[PDB]
Amino acid sequence: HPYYLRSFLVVLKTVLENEDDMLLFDEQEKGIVTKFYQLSATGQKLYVRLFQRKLSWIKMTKLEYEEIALDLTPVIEELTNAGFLQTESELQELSEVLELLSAPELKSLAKTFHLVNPNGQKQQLVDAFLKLAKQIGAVILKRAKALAGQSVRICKGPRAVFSRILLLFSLTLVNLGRMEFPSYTINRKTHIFQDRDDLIRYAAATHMLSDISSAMANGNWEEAKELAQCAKRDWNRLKNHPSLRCHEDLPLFLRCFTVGWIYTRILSRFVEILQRLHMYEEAVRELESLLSQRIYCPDSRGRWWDRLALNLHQHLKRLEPTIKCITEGLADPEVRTGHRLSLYQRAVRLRESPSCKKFKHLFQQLPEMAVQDVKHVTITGSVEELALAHYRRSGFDQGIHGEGSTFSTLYGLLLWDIIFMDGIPDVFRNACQAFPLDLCTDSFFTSRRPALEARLQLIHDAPEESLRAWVAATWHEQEGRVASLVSWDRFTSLQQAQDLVSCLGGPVLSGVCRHLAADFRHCRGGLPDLVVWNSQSRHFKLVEVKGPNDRLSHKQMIWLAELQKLGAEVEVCHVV
DNA sequence: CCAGGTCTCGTCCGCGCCACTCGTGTCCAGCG
DNA sequence: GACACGAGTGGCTT
DNA sequence: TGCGGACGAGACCTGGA
Repeated sequence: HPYYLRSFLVVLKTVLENEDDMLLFDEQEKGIVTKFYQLSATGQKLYVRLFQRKLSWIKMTKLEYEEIALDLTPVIEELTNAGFLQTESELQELSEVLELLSAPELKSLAKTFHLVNPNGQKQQLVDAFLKLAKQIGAVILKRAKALAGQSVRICKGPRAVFSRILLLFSLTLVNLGRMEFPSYTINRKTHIFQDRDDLIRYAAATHMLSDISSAMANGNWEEAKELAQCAKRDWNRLKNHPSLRCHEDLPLFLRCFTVGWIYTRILSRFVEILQRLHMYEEAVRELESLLSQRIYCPDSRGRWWDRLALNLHQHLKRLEPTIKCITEGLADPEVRTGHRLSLYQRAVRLRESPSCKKFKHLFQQLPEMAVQDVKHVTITGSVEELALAHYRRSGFDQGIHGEGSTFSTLYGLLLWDIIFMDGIPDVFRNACQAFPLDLCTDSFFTSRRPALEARLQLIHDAPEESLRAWVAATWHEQEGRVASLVSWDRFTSLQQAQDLVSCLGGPVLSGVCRHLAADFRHCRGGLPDLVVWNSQSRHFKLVEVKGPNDRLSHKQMIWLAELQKLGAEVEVCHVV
C-alpha cells in the first residue's frame, strides 16, 4: 500500500476501534466506511488521493495518477457506483462548470456566444457568462459541459464522514503509517463529544476557524472580519444550548476539544484582526469580554491581558484604565512567564513616567517581581551558528541549538515513565497519541504529583551517573517512538544526551524539568536557544542569542533569570 | 540654548508544510 | 495572435 | 505563538549658538 492509503487506513481503524467515537456516527455513515473497506485497493488509493485535493471538479485528463492505475477510467466507475464520486452527469450547477472550464476554453465559449467582451480576466468572464445565463441558459450549459469534458467530484456525503474521522484522529498525515507510537494504556472515562450533532458542531467551528486562518495567511482582512463577526453571532446563539454545560464540567485538556474552545480561539483571532484593522476600541471590548469568562482558554489569559494593556496604553492613550488592567492582570493567577513580566514592566515604566502622578499610583499596592539582570555579551562576526563558533573558540567544546527543543527532549527522556504512566483518566484516548493529553495543562503536575515530585527530587539529588542511567534506559526503550516532547533528531546520539545531562548536572536540570512540568505551555517558550558545555570542565553556559534587530522577549528574560537562579551561568550573545 | 541627527525602546506585521508544475493577466513588438 | 514573464492557486508530500 | 523584519516617538546630546 502507498503512504497515503496506509495513513488513511490507520486513521480509519483508530476511529473504528474506539466505541465511543463510533457512537457519534450514524448507521449510514458506518455503511459508507464499510463501503470504503469493500473496495479495490486501486479504488481506495484513488479516493484518498482525491480526498487530499479540494472539493472541486477535476478534468479527467488532469486526474491521471500512474501509480494508482495505468488508466483510472474503470476505477472511476467503481467509485461511482458506491456513491463516492459523482461523474459529469451530476454537473448541473453552472458556476462550477465555468470554474472547471479553462481560460482559453473560456475564450472559446465567449466566441460561441460573443454577447460580451471576448477577452479579460477569468473571474470577469465567468461573471459575464453568469449574467448572460440569467438573461438560452440550457444551451450555454450544454456547450460548457461539452467543452469541459468529464469531471468527477468527491461527493460531499462520504467526504464529510472521512473528514470527521480525520478530525477525531488528529483531535488527540504523510508518515502516519510509518511512525509507531509509544506504549501506553488507552483509557477514556469521559466523552469529548456527547452527541453526533456535537461533533458536527465541532466540525463547523473548526471549519470556520480554518477559514479565518486562511484569511490570516492570504492577508485578506475584511473578509476575515466579517467571518469573525458571523462566528461571534453564531456563538452568541447556542450558549443556552445544554451541550455547553456538560462541556464545562470536562477537564481542561479535554475541554480544549470543544465548540466553545474553538469559538474562543476564533474570538482571539478577531482580536488580532481588530488590532490589524486598527479598530482598537472594538479590540478592547473583545478582550475585556474574552477575560470575562474563566471557562474557555484559561491558558491564553496572559496574551489577553498583555494585549489589553498595550491597547489601552499606546493605542488608546488612556492611563487610568491601563493601571486597572495591569493590576487585574497581575492579580489573575493564570498569567505566567512572559505576559506577567510584560504587565509588570508596563507598570514600572508608568510609575517612573510623567503624568502618572495625577492619580493615586496604586503600584505601591502592585507586587514587585523583578527579573534578575542577566549578563550580556556582544561578539562581532547564520547568526546562531556564529555564536556557536564564538563559544567553540572559548573553553567550551560542544553545544546544541536547542531552541527549547533540547530542554523538552531532556525533560521527556528523564520523565518518560511519568509522562506516559497509567492510572490517569482520559489522558490517552486513542492508540495514536504522541503526547499525554493533559500535558500543556496545569493538571499534568497535579495528577502525577507523587511520582512527579519523587522523580524531580531524585534528579535533584541524582549523581551524574544515575541521570545518565535514566537517560540511557529511556532512550533505548523509546527511540523512534513519536513524542511531542522528545525530538530524536534534536540529539545527535544517545551519548550526546548523556554528556549533556551529566554536564548540566542534577539540580538545574531538575529545576528546568519542574518548570516544564508545572505549566509546559508557558514555560516551553523563551528557553535559551544555545546551550554550550565543555566535556572536561563539566561547565555549561546557556546562551540566548538575539540579533541586533530583535531584543529579548519577556519569556526569554524570565527563563534566563530563572536559569541563573537555579545555578546556571546564562548570557545573551549579541552578534553585530 | 538649541539643535537636527541619532538611539532605543515599544510596537506592528507577515508567516507560522516547500519547492514545483501549470493555468492566467497583461503587455508588449509587430501587425494590420 | 503571440507573449513572455511574473504571480497565484493546487497538489503532492518516502 | 515565536520568530525575524520593519515603523516611529520620545529622549537626548551635542554642534552650534
